[PDB]
Order: sequence, then structure tokens, then C-alpha cells
Amino acid sequence: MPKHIALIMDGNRRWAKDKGLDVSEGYKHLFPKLKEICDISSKLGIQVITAFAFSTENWKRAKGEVDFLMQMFEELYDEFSRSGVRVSIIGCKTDLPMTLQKCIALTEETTKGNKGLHLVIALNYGGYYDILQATKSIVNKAMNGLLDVEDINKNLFDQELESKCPNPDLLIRTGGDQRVSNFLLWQLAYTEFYFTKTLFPDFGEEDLKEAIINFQQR
Amino acid sequence: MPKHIALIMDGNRRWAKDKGLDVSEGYKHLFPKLKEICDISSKLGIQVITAFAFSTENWKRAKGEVDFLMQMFEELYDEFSRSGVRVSIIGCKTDLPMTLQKCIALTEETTKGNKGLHLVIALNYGGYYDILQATKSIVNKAMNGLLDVEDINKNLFDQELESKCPNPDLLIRTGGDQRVSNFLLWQLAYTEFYFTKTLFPDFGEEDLKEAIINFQQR
Repeated sequence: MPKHIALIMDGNRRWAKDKGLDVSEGYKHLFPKLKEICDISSKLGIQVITAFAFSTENWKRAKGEVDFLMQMFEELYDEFSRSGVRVSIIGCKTDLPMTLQKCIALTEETTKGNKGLHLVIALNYGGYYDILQATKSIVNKAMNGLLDVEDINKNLFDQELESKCPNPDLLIRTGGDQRVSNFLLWQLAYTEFYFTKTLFPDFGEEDLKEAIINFQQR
Repeated sequence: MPKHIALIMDGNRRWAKDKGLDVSEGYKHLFPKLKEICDISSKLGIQVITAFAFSTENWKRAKGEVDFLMQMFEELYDEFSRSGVRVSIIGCKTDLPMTLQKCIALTEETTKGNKGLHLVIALNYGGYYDILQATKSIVNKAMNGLLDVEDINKNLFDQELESKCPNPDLLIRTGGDQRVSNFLLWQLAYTEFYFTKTLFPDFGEEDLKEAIINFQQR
């Protein structure tokens, strides 16, 4: 049974587009579906989910679409505050609207004592970003006499990266593409990959169980 | 048509073990099969192959097995010197036996002027290692006044990493496992993944063409 599942929640836009609906109709399934996935996963004993909600590259989408997502993301608090999930966000929080920053901070503060499933939401995150910010911190420490070049090792990076040990055992990507798309690059070094054509809004208990059984076959 | 294919050449050990033969019988297919793959790929117009021959983690195999591989790897020169392929090795060369180091250096020197397919052989390489060595170089530059913390960006890393732009368009992993196994972690951020149960010694033109056609369907 995986302890840590990484989740690339792709296929929300296409789900709507395929039906001739506007993209908001797909995106509105994001937190409700993720919640469902968390509930099923905690019952199966899974301890951590890291879910990719907004990539550093997604700012390239249409302005209105980006603005819709950023407003929708403020539903974070209402969606997870009383779920018993411990919520953390990783990514560059200071690029986000201040109201979203406060919603995130509040959601983190209120759930930090919860001891069930730890949900990490990667929001304005990318692998490049994570490695770059960790590198800046390492350089800062070096320039302040706190470490030498020979002290630079994997464990130091695991201390400075936002996504931390234990690393994902399994990655699930919905929506049919077979890429990691600048998700948790460092952290996925030994993770088992599972790709399904099933679009995120259509991804249910049977789909998750199938991924896990595929994973349990080694 | 992919310009750069990354190749995880897995399944040589299992190919032999499955037949009740010792592992050397599988490993002896490595450079001959890779050569074949290079010939087919250059004719298809593919410009670069980065092939994973020995991971930083493979030192954990049995001593005799590790020693066999290191000796077999010295066939590098005879296998590729007159192939018209331009050969580069990436990985920590100074951990290798000195005779292998010279074989590698010689193979690089003699093929550097070739203008067909560029074969990069990842030998005692890992993604962690590549990011760590690049980070050490960045820290060294910072401690010598050559850059500030704000200069640390993706392009700087692309300059310091051993595996360089252009990054793999497609990754093929033979042997059935669906992991990147600490290969080119940074460089695989947008690479399409293709996994086949076909063991490396059995991987032929039809298998490669099938991977590429799978890739050409986007």
C-alpha cells in the first residue's frame, strides 16, 4: 500500500471542452474530486497526497481562465477546513493574490494539528522552481559561512526542498498524457508512474483501486 | 520525429536470468544492441541518444558483477570508435578504473568531429549527482563573486548540468518497470515517457518504430 501518492490532476479542461462546455464546468470538479480521493485514500491507509493544482507554467493560459482559477482556489478553506485533512501548500505563494495567500495561510493554520492524511497542494509550483529556491538557500548559507561546497549532498537538498521525504511511492496522472510536466522532479527519482486516459472529473474509487493494484504488482 | 531520445536500457540481467543463464550473457548484448539502435535512429533523423548504461546506484550490485561491467565498458572504444557516432560520456568519471577513464577520453577525442548522431552514455550517472555537481559549481561561482543569489535560474543550471539542452523529447524504458530510476531528472521535465515490457536484448526496429509512432500520436 503506497504511503505517498503524487497526483497530476489533468483532464478537467478537456472534460468540459469535449462536451462543448466552457472550461469552468470542468475546473469546478477539482476540489470536490480531490476531496473524494483524499477520503478514499485515508481509508486505504495512504498517509500523504501531493496534488498538482497549478503549475508555474499555467500562468500562460488565457487571462480570464487564470483569474477564474485563482478565485476558485480561495474555496480551499471551505473545502478542507473541516475535513480532518492536514493541508499544506507548496509553491511560490507570494506571486498569488493576497486574499488567496491569507486563505492558504488560514487553511494551513487550522488543519496543522490534524493527524489523518496529509494533503500537499502544489499551487504555483514546479520542479525547477523547487530546486532553484533550494539552491538559492544553499548559496545563501555558503555565502554566510554555514556550509562548504563539499557539504552539498542529497540530504541537504531534502532539507531545503518544499516537497519532502518520504517521497512519492506512486504517481497517478489522469487525462492521458505521459509526462511529469515539471512536477516534483527531484522527488520522483524512484516513484512508480501510472498513467490513465481517464479524465480527472471521471476518476473514481475503481480507478484509484486499479492504479494501486497495478502498483502492488511490482 | 523526436530529435533527442533518452533510453533506459533495462532488462539485460533479467533476460539472462529468465533463461537460467548467468548475467554476463545478458550484459553482453548491451553495446551491440545500443549500436543497432543508434544506426536505426540516425537513419530516422534522430539527432541525440542519451542512454543509461550504469547508475550511481548500480555499485550496490554484487562485486563480481560490478567488476564484469566495468571491464565490459572498456569495449566502448572498439564498439564506437569507427561507427561515425559522436560519443560523450556523462557521469562521475573519476570514480571509474583509470583504464576505463582513458578508454572513455580516447573514444570522446576520436569521435568529437563526427557530425551524425550524438550518443551520450550515462555511465556512473544519476539525476541527483548531476544536480549536485551543478549546484557545487554554482556555489563556487557565488563564493568567488561571479554571481549573486538572484542570478540562479533555469538557464544557469542548463549551463552547469552534464546533460544539456536540447532535452529529451521521448524517453524509452525497456524491461517493464515504470520509473525513471534517478536518470535525467531535471532534463525529463517535459519529456514523453514510453514504457515497454520488452527486454533490452529483444528490443528491435519494430519496437523502436512503435515507440516513435506512439510518440507521434501526441
